[PDB]
Amino acid sequence: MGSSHHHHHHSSGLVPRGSHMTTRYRFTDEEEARRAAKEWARRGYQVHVTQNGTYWEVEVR
Repeated sequence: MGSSHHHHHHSSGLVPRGSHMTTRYRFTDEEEARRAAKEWARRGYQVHVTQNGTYWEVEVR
């Protein structure tokens, strides 16, 4: 026999966060690569369409 008649409590309060740069957009279709380049251009970002191979990428700077 034994009564825990004074239990204790605390109060934890924090905010976590997740973030990362380097947003690599790559397209297989030429028109989707040109649309992305034009969409980011309208957004005011400096872009470069890199035809690396069979897939045409869009550098977002």
